[PDB]
Amino acid sequence: FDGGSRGKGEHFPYEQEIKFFAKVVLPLIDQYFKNHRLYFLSAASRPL
Repeated sequence: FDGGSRGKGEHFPYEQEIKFFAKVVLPLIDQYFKNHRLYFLSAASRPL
């Protein structure tokens, strides 16, 4: 869609899918990694 968007195809075929991205995946990433800040930092090396 780097080429589709500047082309004739403005009626975006996958609008629901990219809305799912921009309204679920990004905020779930945000909240997941704010709750589990140091979990992925923790490696049984004494973080957490």
